[PDB]
Order: sequence, then C-alpha cells, then structure tokens
Amino acid sequence: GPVWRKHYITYRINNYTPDMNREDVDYAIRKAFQVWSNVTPLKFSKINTGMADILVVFARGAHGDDHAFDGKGGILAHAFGPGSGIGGDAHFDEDEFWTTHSGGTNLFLTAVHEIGHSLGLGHSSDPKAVMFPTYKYVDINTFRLSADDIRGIQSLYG
Ligand SMILES: COc1ccc(S(=O)(=O)N(CCO[C@@H]2O[C@H](CO)[C@@H](O)[C@H](O)[C@H]2O)CC(=O)NO)cc1
Ligand SMILES: [Ca+2]
Ligand SMILES: [Ca+2]
Ligand SMILES: [Ca+2]
Ligand SMILES: [Zn+2]
Ligand SMILES: [Zn+2]
Repeated sequence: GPVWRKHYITYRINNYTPDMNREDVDYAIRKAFQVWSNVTPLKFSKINTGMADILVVFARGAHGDDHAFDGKGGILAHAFGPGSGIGGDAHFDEDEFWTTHSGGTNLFLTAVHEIGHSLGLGHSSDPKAVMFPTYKYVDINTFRLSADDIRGIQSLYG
C-alpha cells in the first residue's frame, strides 16, 4: 500500500513517557529510525515544533483514535501507514513500562517495529523478523533486521 514519496522524513516526539529519562527516549527513537535509514534512501530528522510526518505519542486507554489501548500487557503500541494527518504516527501504550534494557518493554525494539509500519510495512510470519507480531526481547546492542525485514522494506524503498 502507501509509501512516503519523498526522501527527507521528519518526526516529532509529542510527549515523553515518565518511565524513562528524556535523553534515553530521544536516543531509542533516534536509533530505531537509524535501523531503517541504514537500508533505504530515507533520511530522518527530529523537529521540535510544527507538523511532522511521524508523530510519536505516549498514551493510555482511549486516546482519540479507533485503537484504544488495553492496560499493561497485550498491545504495546500501534502505528499508522504513510499518509497525511495521522498517517505515519506511532502510538505507545503508557500502561507498559518502557526501558532501555531487557526489563519491562524495550522502547527501541518496539519503535523499530512501529516505524516499520509508519513506513508502510505489514507483519511478517517469520519469528526472526522484527515485524513478526509478537514482542520478544533481544539484545539491543547487537540487534539486526532479519533478511525478511530487509526484503520487505527494500520492496517499498530503494
Ligand atoms: C517488536 O515490536 C512489537 C511487537 C508486538 C507489538 S504488539 O503491540 O504486541 N502488537 C501485536 C499485535 O499486532 C496485530 O497483529 C495482527 C496480525 O498480523 C494484525 O492483524 C493487527 O493489525 C495487529 O495489531 C500490535 C502491533 O503489531 N503493533 O504494531 C508491537 C510492537
Ligand atoms: Ca497494553
Ligand atoms: Ca503524521
Ligand atoms: Ca508507563
Ligand atoms: Zn493510537
Ligand atoms: Zn505491528
């Protein structure tokens, strides 16, 4: 389906989870965008003001769209495919406990998956893929896209 028809993509962090240090939220999101720019022609830039292509939001329960969150556990986040308005936006369930590590739910790993959706990717049936619909923590310091993730994104861009 939809893809971004431009190379320079902006994102904006709407608000910050209290579960984490601010700089750590910024870093996790930045690093997750970098995963995808590594393998596509895309460039991502954080803006502090105005309309971004991808708005990053932390919210709980009903939060103004048709994708109400479900408390701790279950659904961790959801994102919209490329497009105007809410298109591209990535929402993270504040009822989760977001972290930089193996405790709680890892923000980086989740954001890699969510940004995949923000770029136009669907789910994969390969448990090795980051786009597989089940969260499983892997060491983030050595994380890598599966071949499936790479062929999926490269089918959309580059
Ligand atoms: C590693 O990063 C994540 C791993 C799991 C989740 S998750 O929060 O646990 N999660 C899984 C459930 O997804 C469902 O999967 C179905 C089968 O394809 C789809 O029909 C449906 O649209 C989709 O919501 C919702 C998700 O994928 N958000 O993007 C979120 C991020
Ligand atoms: Ca939840
Ligand atoms: Ca948007
Ligand atoms: Ca939280
Ligand atoms: Zn939402
Ligand atoms: Zn998903």
